[PDB]
This record gives sequence, C-alpha cells and structure tokens, in this order.
Amino acid sequence: IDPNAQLTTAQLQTYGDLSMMEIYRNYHYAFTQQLMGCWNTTNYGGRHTLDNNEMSRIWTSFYTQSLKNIIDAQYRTAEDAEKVNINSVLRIYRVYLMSIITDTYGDAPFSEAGFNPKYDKQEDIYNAFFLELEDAVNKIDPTKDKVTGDLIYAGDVTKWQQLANSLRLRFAMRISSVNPTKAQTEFENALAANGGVITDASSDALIKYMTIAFSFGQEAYSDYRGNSLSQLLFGNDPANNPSYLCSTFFNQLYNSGDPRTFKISRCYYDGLMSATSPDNRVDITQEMIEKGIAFSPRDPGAYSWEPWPTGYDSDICAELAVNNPSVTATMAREVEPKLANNFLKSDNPGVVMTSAEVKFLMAEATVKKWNVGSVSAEDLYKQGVRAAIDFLTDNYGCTATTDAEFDAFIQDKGAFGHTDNQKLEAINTQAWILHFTNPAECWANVRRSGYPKLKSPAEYGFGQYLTGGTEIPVRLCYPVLESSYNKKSYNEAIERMGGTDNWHSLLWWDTEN
Ligand SMILES: OC[C@H]1O[C@@H](O[C@H]2[C@H](O)[C@@H](O)[C@H](O[C@H]3[C@H](O)[C@@H](O)[C@H](O[C@H]4[C@H](O)[C@@H](O)[C@H](O[C@H]5[C@H](O)[C@@H](O)[C@H](O)O[C@@H]5CO)O[C@@H]4CO)O[C@@H]3CO)O[C@@H]2CO)[C@H](O)[C@@H](O)[C@@H]1O
Ligand SMILES: [Mg+2]
Repeated sequence: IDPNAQLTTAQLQTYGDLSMMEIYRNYHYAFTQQLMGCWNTTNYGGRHTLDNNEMSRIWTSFYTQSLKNIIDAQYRTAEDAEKVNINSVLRIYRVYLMSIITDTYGDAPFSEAGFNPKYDKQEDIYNAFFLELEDAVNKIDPTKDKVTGDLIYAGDVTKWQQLANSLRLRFAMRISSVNPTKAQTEFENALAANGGVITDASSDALIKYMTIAFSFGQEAYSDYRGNSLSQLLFGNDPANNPSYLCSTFFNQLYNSGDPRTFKISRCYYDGLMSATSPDNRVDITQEMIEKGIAFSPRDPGAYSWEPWPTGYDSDICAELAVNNPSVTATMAREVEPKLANNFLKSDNPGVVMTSAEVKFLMAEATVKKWNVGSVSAEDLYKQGVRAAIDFLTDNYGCTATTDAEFDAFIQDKGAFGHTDNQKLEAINTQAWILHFTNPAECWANVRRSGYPKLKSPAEYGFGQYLTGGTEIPVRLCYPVLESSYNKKSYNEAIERMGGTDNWHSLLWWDTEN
C-alpha cells in the first residue's frame, strides 16, 4: 500500500530479481561482446538463438511487479501537495524502468499501463520521459514529505533532481541521430534545470544491495535483497561455465594498455573453488605474464571448449598438487580470461547512472557543437575516463590507479582523437567499458552510437550456427502471450514494424545497424 515501500521494492528488483538477470547473461553481454564462452552466453546471444521465453524476462518481471507497483503508487500519490516528493521520485524511477523496457523491445505500454493498454510509440514514450523528468524536478521541495525507503540516495531529494536531469542528458543523447534538434534542446535545458546534473561521483545513483549467500533454490527467486546479476555472473554451474571474457573486450583493454585490464579480468584455476561462492580460486595471471603465456579470450560465437587453447604447466598449481594431488598443474581453459572476483559479490551496487557517463555525454555534446559550457571536449573526456577508472576503486574494492599509470594510458592509446569520428569512437568505446556493470545501458549506447564497431559471429567462423540470422540482433521480441492478453494493441505495434516481430528491426532511436 505505502508508496515509500513500493519504491524500495522497485529499486531492489532492478538487479535483485534472479529470474530477470538471466536475460543479461544470455543476450546483452554477448551482443556487447563483453562476455563469451559460458554455455548460456554463447548459446543464446553468441549464436543468435531466438527463444521467446528467454527474451520475455524484462517485460514480464517489470509489468507484473515493479512498474505495476510504481504506477499504482504514483497514481495514489499524484495530486497531493503534502506527498509531492515521494510522487516526484516515483515518476523519475518509473521513467527509468520504462526506459529499460522500450530500449529492449520497441513500442510498449506506458501511458495506459497499470485493461487492454495501447502500445505507445517509442517516439512518444521518449517525449514523455523528458516531460516527466522536467515536471518531477520542478515539483521536488525538501520542506514537504520526506522519503523513507530510498536505497539509492537515502532520501536526499536534491540528488534525485541531479539523477533526473542526468537521465535527461542520457535520453537526449539517445535520440541525437533520429531527432538532432530536440536532442540539443533537451540536453541544454537539462543543464539549466533545478538541481543541475551529477557533477561528481558523490551523487552517483547506485542501488545498495546486502550480502546474502548465493542460492539457486526456489526461495531465492523471491529474494531481491542481493545483487542477483553478480550471483548469476558467478554461475549456477560456476566451475564449468563461469564468466569468460569476450576477445573484443579483453583485447580492447589489453592492447590499449588500459589500467583496468587485470582489475576487470583475471586468469583463475577453479579446481578447488566451492560452489556457492568465488572463494579458494587460484590466480595465475601474474604467473602467465612472467612466463610469457598467451591469453586466449573467446571470439564472438565461441565456447570455452572450442577452440581448446594451448596451455602451460603452472608452478603454483604444481605446488598445490603435492599436498592434494587431485590438482592438475597443466592449465588449458584457465588461460581464458574471466571476470574478477570483485564483480562476483552480492555486495556489488546496482548501477543506474554515474558522473563518469555525464562526462562522456558532455564530451559528445561538445563534439556535436552544442552549447554546453566552457570546458573543452578533450578535458570532459579525460575527466570521464578518470572517473570510470576510479569507479572501480571506490565501488568494487579494486586497486587504485596512480596519477602516473593514468597519464601514461591517456597520452597513448587512451587518447581523445582529433577527427570528430575519432572523438566519438573514443568517448563511446570508453563509455562501453564503464557500462560493463550496467548491461541495459551498455547495449543501448552501443546500438545508438555505433561504437565500438562490432562484427557478427559469422566473421569469426561461426556463421553455420547463427540460427536466428546472421546480423547481431538490435532488439528483443515481444512475449508471445501478448497475442492473447492484449491482441489489438499487440497487432498494432507489429503493423508499424512491417507485420513481423523481428529482432533485426531497428528501434526508432537506432538509425544505423
Ligand atoms: O550440451 C553441450 C554442453 O552443455 C553444457 O551444459 C549446459 C546444458 O547443456 C544446459 O542445458 C544447461 O541449461 C540450464 C541453464 O544453465 C540454467 O540457467 C537453467 O536454470 C533454470 C532453472 O533450472 C529453473 O528451475 C529456473 O526456473 C525458475 C524460473 O526461471 C522462474 O521464472 C520461476 O519463477 O522460478 C523457477 C524456479 O522454481 O529457471 C532457471 C533459468 O532462469 O537451467 C537450464 C536447463 O537445465 O546449462 C548447462 C551448463 O550450466 C556443458 O557445460 C558443456 O560441457 C557441454 O558440452
Ligand atoms: Mg546502431
């Protein structure tokens, strides 16, 4: 009933729902070519398997829970002067959750959602995002009702203005190909709105999750207290099918001399690792470097087992073997980079939006000749990269990158370009690294900006397996069951796309493939 508790639940579900996070490991992480090799990632997204049920998870999870609850809470709270803050916060978080739906699937229920709700055109949903965030920002008033269930900003309603105006930046940059004039105007208005935007890391929008032991039992699916994305990236089958990194991502980090290379990824021997927890793994990364062993990250479409890499004999593992000889010294699949333990904790925050992103958005707007302030595009980009690197230090307990290590990176392969194209590539490639823990935003921004320039699994010699088509999908399909619950509205949506629900159909804001 209570709208403040409704907000809590909505925030927890965003990364707490173990059912929903399957979609990100199956599809998003493969489409963005950040992870590859894990059976689920490779089979589904890596090889373009059309599976309606796997594609439906965001739609179902939100319309039956968070978004339904929030819409209700907003409606009960709407026209109350004495409840104007909780109202405005709900409106802002409603917009965010809706942004995930429309960015996955195209046209969708918004205005009439919460008996046979229309599928609002994506254009008009985005129209509503700006209007909603602008009104919410203007209604916030810290003298009125206080917010009690807020796991992002603990009720700091000033920081909600910063988030709202920051989301305005994000959505304005999103529509900057389809509708440049509106994009510019909405971006410049957002900078001038009450509260401003997120100018530094202390106003980062992060959902606070607790430490609960990972469980894949039935009771676990109703428990959103933990970060279930991190739970899943550890794995239901963690020894055989862990989060192996994709070569596009690992090679970007490694070949650019990126300081985060061995903060995001390690090579681990997992023979002695427990199920349930990433404890007792054996880090062989430094050993591999010292001995000159090639890393073998997984090309798009590849499993961990094919191609089966040349390895080496680990002296560390040979040491372990004398005391308990069920350990192999001979490494094979372990030379394949995996996601570092820092990113496999239920502690991990739920990333909504960061100061690092705002910097990249500011840099891009500057490159596009918008009127955004007096700071240079290059400086904005540099601040963005610094913030994205420090994001790991502050939130995932990674090692600090020294001023010297940063300066060496930024003056060489991390450098802002000179050409507009080069600058856009740099900003958006770097933003792609930042968004690793925000898959929803990572896939949207990859599709929108066109960077990094990803190649289809077909180009890596896996065309023979690309069951659902050759090109990397650019959306996910509506759940089949919408055909019977919401037929008229469902059929109208599909008539706009050409009469088929195709996952190669470009979303309205996506102009190029
Ligand atoms: O065969 C070649 C290759 O296989 C590898 O092993 C694979 C195997 O082939 C796959 O079939 C197997 O697939 C499992 C998925 O990994 C796993 O994610 C999924 O988990 C299910 C769970 O079992 C199910 O109960 C759960 O139901 C919940 C619903 O999702 C919720 O909506 C509902 O509210 O609550 C229920 C719970 O009551 O859903 C999850 C998914 O969300 O199960 C799949 C089928 O078993 O994966 C194997 C690897 O893990 C092998 O490793 C290779 O070596 C080999 O060459
Ligand atoms: Mg595109």
